[PDB]
Amino acid sequence: SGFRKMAFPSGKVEGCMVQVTCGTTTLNGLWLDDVVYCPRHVICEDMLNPNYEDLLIRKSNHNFLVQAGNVQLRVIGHSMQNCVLKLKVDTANPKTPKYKFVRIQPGQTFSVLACYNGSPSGVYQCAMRPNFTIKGSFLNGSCGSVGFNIDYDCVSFCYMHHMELPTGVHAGTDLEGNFYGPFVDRQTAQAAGTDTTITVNVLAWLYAAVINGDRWFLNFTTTLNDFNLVAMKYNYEPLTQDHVDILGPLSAQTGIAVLDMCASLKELLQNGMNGRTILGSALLEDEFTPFDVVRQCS
Amino acid sequence: SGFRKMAFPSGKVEGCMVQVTCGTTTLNGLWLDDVVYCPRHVICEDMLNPNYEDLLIRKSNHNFLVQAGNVQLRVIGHSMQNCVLKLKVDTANPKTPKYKFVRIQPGQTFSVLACYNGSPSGVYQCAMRPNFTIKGSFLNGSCGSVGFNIDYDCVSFCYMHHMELPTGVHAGTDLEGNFYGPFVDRQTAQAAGTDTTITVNVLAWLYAAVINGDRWFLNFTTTLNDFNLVAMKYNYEPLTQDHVDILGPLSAQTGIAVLDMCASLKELLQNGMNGRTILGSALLEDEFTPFDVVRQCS
Ligand SMILES: Cc1scnc1COc1cc(Cl)cc(-c2cc(-c3c[nH]c(=O)[nH]c3=O)cn(-c3cccnc3)c2=O)c1
Ligand SMILES: Cc1scnc1COc1cc(Cl)cc(-c2cc(-c3c[nH]c(=O)[nH]c3=O)cn(-c3cccnc3)c2=O)c1
Repeated sequence: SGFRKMAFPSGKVEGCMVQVTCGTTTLNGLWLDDVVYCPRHVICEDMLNPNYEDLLIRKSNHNFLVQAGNVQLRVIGHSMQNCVLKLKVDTANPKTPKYKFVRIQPGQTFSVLACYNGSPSGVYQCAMRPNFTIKGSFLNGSCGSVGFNIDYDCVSFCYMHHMELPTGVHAGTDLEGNFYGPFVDRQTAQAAGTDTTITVNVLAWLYAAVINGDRWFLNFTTTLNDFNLVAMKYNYEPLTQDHVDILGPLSAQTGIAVLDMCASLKELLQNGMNGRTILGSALLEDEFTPFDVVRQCS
Repeated sequence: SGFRKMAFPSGKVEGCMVQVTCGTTTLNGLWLDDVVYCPRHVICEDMLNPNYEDLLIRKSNHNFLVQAGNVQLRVIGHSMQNCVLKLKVDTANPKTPKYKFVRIQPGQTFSVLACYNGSPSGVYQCAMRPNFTIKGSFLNGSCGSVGFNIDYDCVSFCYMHHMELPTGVHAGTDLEGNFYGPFVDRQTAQAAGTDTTITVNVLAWLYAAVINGDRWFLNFTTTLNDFNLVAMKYNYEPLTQDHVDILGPLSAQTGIAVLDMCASLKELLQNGMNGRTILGSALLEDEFTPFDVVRQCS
């Protein structure tokens, strides 16, 4: 019983964080096999309008200092892929877990291991927003921290932190260096664009609430089309038959039809929560996927 | 920028979780040096009214099966301390971190590594409630999961999970086996007693909100005594000069006097939040200590 924002155990990722220093810039890197991955702005004052190609040409292998705890790595190769720097080192990380690199979809969640100077300081869960930002918790020095999921023994790396926008939300790349969203690694104004609420995740959280005994919001039914009208009015993502199918296991376990749950959600959107709480929250929570609910309620 | 419920990196504790089996009961244990710690109800059907002394007498060392991943440990000793069982094994955990056993005070926070069958499944932060329960996230099989803090390289173990009460909140012990609160390890009705809100933690979170740009709730001043009148009316812990002194660093960094912040809090208690949010929450959050705020805002 109980429902919490739960991160994955971070041990397997803790073993791969290192510090990367270039000139006087220092940030975090990810050491997997014999490759270290970090944001290419480690090579930047220059960040206002950088020519990354030109700046990397002034660099040689020995200009990159890589420290794994108290262990110094020997950099024997370096290349740029999209917005990540890849540093070939002479040693394979003995702590390399089984892993993959994944580009997650908006709405999916992942655990963030926040790191400074190559040392982990905290773990927390968050979601890729529909507008490809994340609402993280990061201070200067946190660049190169990574987000991940764990399936059995395999770590799926999906996020490397690059930037805090002036609005205070965060932007980064997948581990091949492609930004999520329209962002570029330059210190210049950048619009994120309208965000929306992750509808399928809010429904999954209503199912979690029912599983936990919070039932007051159950009431009617609706149509996929009728609901999507109300979704649009309150800046919720449109619900698709694909989303309905993903909620099937929770619908089967609770006995509540998905469109019945949509009808509950519609009444909460149209009438507010009335000072009451659901799973300890006075707002509709959208950062639990259907998988997160099943994991934590299974 | 940003503020999140952040757990400690769990790696150092992941290395100490094992599975403990007795008869057909299986739960989690904590392997530190050559000792494994687990809830004594592993030796219990019997849980309605157990004579733990009598039940442990029927047991011998070889009745306790201890599995560390795929490694079997040899149990060479066993004893009961308060409500924990201590199993002497033949091998010292090579992964034992530097550690201590601590009994935390109500209001303090810790990270919980939720585990099943000796395998970690998730990490999250929570607080010891004033009434010595915790509002965790635990399913059957989670007993023996532990809560901890980390200071530099030292793990301070403060909590081992034993019980879910019928109200759905959770009860457990320190690592010497003394329950927090009035609870006993028996499946019989048990009152937790009135809880209250952790006042000093709510203030610390208001300072975090100011540090992050959420300033709308700043307004007046008050007296320690006047505020405590309002604290009592809304079931908040009384504020002491000790609490004021602990908030000093945040008061100094923000330039906001503690009693000025108390006056803001008083107006939020007396008028509600008016549909607005603070750090993304529509309720006053009390599970961040002043230390948690400084760590995450430093
Ligand atoms: C988009 C707009 S518009 C006006 N301004 C911006 C922000 O523009 C950028 C662009 C780039 Cl390319 C990088 C950065 C950035 C760099 C570092 C950094 C630099 N050096 C270093 O040694 N270590 C580091 O960590 C840290 N953080 C940072 C701070 C707080 C939270 N999260 C990240 C950053 O945002 C910002
Ligand atoms: C106080 C009152 S009044 C009416 N009822 C209660 C609850 O009474 C107790 C007493 C004791 Cl001594 C123990 C328990 C308990 C045991 C186990 C358990 C048992 N076996 C095993 O092999 N593995 C396990 O995990 C698990 N969970 C549990 C479940 C969900 C979340 N968290 C914990 C438990 O609560 C309950």
